[PDB]
Amino acid sequence: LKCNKLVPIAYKTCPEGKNLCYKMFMMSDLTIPVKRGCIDVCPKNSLLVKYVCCNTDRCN
Repeated sequence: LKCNKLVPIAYKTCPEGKNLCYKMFMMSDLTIPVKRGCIDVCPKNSLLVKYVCCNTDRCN
């Protein structure tokens, strides 16, 4: 699958081991992401940074 980067006008391929797309956020603004990439396994969320994984294409 493919995932978009911080700025959705540019995306890449979910690398070796990574296939799913994930979107991490910060306590600064969980309404808008800080990191955008792919991952193999969905990470846990935190009160500092959020994590949103999707098994879709360019979902992130």
